[PDB]
Amino acid sequence: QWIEILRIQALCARYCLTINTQDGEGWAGCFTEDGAFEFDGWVIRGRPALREYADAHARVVRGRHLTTDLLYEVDGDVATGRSASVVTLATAAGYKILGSGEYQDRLIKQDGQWRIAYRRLRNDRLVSDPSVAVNVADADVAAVVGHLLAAARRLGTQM
Amino acid sequence: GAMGPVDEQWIEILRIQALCARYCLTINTQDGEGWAGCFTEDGAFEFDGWVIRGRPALREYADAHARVVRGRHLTTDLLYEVDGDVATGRSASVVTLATAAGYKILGSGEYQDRLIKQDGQWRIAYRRLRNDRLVSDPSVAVNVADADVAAVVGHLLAAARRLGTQMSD
Amino acid sequence: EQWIEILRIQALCARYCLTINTQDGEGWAGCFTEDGAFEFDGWVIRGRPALREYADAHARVVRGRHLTTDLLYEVDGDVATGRSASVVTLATAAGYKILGSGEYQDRLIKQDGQWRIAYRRLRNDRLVSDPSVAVNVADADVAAVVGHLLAAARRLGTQMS
Repeated sequence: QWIEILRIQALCARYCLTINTQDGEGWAGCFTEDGAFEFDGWVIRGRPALREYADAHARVVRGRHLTTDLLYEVDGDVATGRSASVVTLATAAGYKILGSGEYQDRLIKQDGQWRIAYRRLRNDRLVSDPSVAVNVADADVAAVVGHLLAAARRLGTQM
Repeated sequence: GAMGPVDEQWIEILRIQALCARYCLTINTQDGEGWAGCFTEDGAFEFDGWVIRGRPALREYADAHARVVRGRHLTTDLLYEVDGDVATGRSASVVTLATAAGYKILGSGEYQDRLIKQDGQWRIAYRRLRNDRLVSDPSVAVNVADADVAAVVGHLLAAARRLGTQMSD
Repeated sequence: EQWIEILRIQALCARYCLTINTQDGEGWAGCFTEDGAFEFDGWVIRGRPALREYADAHARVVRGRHLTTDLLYEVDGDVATGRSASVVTLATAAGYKILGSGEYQDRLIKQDGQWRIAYRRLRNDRLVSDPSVAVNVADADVAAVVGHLLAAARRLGTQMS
């Protein structure tokens, strides 16, 4: 059980290190063949689309994905859990916070290896206006947010 | 091997990591009951010279926090010494805040913890947050520097003043 | 077992951040091997004496947090190579800001039952639109401190090949 927790930590680390090094093949490889990444409600399903998403991401983003606060429950070859996500971005005005939120994950151990079946990212909203996109409020950041959202719209479907 | 004494200490460390994660994930989803449940029944949280003691006051603090904050508490760099059913350690705290101007850093500092294991579960007996200050003017609270940020800081310090008591040192 | 080594490496990474962030330069240099090195911004600082001096210079001008997360290490006996994410906050008169965002690229060695850093390179994240730009000096509040850190590196280290 403890070893599985360390394996899941390693998976989360590889998810960040692959996307942050523009390794879209490796990023998609963190998911099951038919796995999904959901953000801002758009569900991007399957390695082919996931790889396209990472490629689009690579064109417009440099920064760090930080995954911390990992809390997973494992039963046999399935696990679910949550973790905190903070994403930085390199801008001409310095390093800014592109994203802050929570991953909600369903993981599957298939033939020896943990992979992401479903990862939902929920980004934090204003307490007083859960309609406002906080990630577009700063202008440097806003253009990048636009590109990522556009990629999700071209590659996913909204539920 | 096998499992040796220090190996057992590492399994306790993973358990403590999970407690730290729970602490963050509960407050960040406005689960004040879950948050207070990370502490012992007479556990305390200290920040800025104020100590909030006991689950009921801790629950009220979380509820006050929920009214004014959306953001993430990140806890990283965990380093704990386990001695049977007690542990002491430190970890890094960075706290983000969703603002009308974008995501900002609300807080940065260190947790200094005293933990107790009861009924097979680790909980926080005492957690002290020390926030990072200006090297040049350590009197200044750095949280109050940005105006969005500063209002949230004021609300949290007010909750602490209503729910806690001032430290003796 | 490989997994206990990973936890030990995690604790070394934690110690690195907690020492520097509490102005414990001896402690910080003690995370490295005796002739271990730290590389950043094209400068390499080598050996505990110089690393201690670096940490002391750092303490004079920085208050903030080094976060290390996303740790991924390959352990082969008493050596390991790996990567982790670095985000560094800084207390400024305009609030907390991000001083650094990048990747640590590490070569670790285990001796006397303890892992230490033989070589750590910090590679900060670059602008996609212009890799020549030093993003850590784009914000004036942050650049002020970077300048002091680079002065210490210039005094204590050697430029890379």
